[PDB]
Amino acid sequence: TTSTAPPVAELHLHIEGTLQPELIFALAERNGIELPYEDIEELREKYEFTDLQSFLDLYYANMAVLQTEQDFTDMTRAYLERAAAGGVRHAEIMMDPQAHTSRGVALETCVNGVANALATSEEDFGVSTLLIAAFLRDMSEDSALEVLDQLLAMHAPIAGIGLDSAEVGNPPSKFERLYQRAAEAGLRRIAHAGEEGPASYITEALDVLHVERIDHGIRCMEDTDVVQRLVAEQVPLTVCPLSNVRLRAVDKLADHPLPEMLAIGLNVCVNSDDPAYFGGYVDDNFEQLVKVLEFSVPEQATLAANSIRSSFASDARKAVLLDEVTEWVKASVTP
Ligand SMILES: Nc1ncnc2[nH]cnc12
Ligand SMILES: [Zn+2]
Repeated sequence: TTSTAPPVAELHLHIEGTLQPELIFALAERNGIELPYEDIEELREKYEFTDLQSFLDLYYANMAVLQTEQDFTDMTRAYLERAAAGGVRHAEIMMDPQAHTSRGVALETCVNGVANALATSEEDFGVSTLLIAAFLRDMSEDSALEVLDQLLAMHAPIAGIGLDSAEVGNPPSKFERLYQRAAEAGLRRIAHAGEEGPASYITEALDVLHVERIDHGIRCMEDTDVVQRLVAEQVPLTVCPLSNVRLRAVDKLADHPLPEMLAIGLNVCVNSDDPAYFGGYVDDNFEQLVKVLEFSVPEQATLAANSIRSSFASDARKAVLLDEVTEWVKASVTP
């Protein structure tokens, strides 16, 4: 038996969702920004969410303290540091370029800020990293295409493209052009689907957008033969247990489909999504899965190895990490 988390890769994580209330107040201070909260207690008080939207509102509001390159670097390093301590061996990190350019902050600023933290991640924290630019699905495709163009032109260190923000009423198909652009640019593809959006949206992301893994995807359980294709094709599903609970997509953690999804062969893995908003990082997600859903060591290991096989890391990086989960299991079961 073990109480430690396994060596994993986090494939579903928003860097802006990594922003802890302490850092928010610190960056506000450094930028001489007045916050709409008397104290940091009044802030934490605002973390009871009702749906995806109520969360996004805070999520976007908090980004206001991110002004300088240093701000982005600091935020990224604070996550890489905490992620490492929690067992994260490889991190594929999302970022919402538009959520900053819409505030007058240059692409140069937000991209450089993060990248500079990432370019040194293996050395400083022992974490392999990929940068994924995610696009706000509730803004136009045309503006997403223009931002993509600028990322390309400036040679931004992005490995792939993502799709998030308010899902319902904003189908994957809306960004077909965008993803055709990305693919011909050699960019890898992921997209949020099946969080609050229907199983239909998953098929759309797979067929119209040609994504390489589905983010969330829990609503796939509503359609037998969508579930069927997922299983058949081993499409990676980046599940976020605590996220789904705190956003009310799932009532209680005890009600989460993850166990069933694993049992039926869906290629699922565990992610913290927006760690500073849902009260826990990946290792916290694991802890709760064990504590509440009685996940075994071998089960946890399976989840870990999925996350590695599903990553866009080198086969070499996967191999050594895979061997690591094998060691963890052997060290972690009762004699
Ligand atoms: N989990 C999530 N779903 C949709 N949009 C998001 N933006 C940040 N995190 C998100
Ligand atoms: Zn997400």
